[PDB]
Amino acid sequence: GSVVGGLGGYMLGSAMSRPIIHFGSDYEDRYYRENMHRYPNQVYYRPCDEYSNQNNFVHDCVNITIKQHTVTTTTKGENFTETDVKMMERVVEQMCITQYERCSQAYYQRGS
Repeated sequence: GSVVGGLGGYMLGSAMSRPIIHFGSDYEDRYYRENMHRYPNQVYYRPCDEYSNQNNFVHDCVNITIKQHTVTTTTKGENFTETDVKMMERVVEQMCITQYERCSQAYYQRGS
């Protein structure tokens, strides 16, 4: 059959629930609270064997998972805004940091 080449590489994490980001703006509160009802549940990353910083990791990670849902909604005709992208970046980043932490757990558990 066979179409598409892949994005590049990466893995898909196990899920976690939304990190429940407050922005200290009630506009941004009653936006996020309702928008999170469609947000990412997982994220895309490497094993612990492919550690190359946290900052650049998390930001390229953000791109992938955002681009992914973006591409997966553009077909339907969806149109996000600046605030929408910036709002998900906050979450997808939070979730990415958290999964790099949950990677480091394995490095704690390999060691008796």
